[PDB]
Amino acid sequence: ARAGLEDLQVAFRAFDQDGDGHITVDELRRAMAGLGQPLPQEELDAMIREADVDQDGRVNYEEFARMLAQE
Repeated sequence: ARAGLEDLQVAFRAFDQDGDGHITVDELRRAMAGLGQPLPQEELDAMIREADVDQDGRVNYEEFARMLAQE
């Protein structure tokens, strides 16, 4: 389909809980090494701000994708 979305769900699958579970934002940064841009500090940082579901760096694993594609 597309990066951003498919890429990011495939990213998630490194450190996913189980679907509408939680990610570890840092693990997320690690996961991106599987994609192409390992330690994409900016691309992650950009998403880090969106990854604020709690008030820290917890994101609903699925809901994340919805924020990735902030359109």
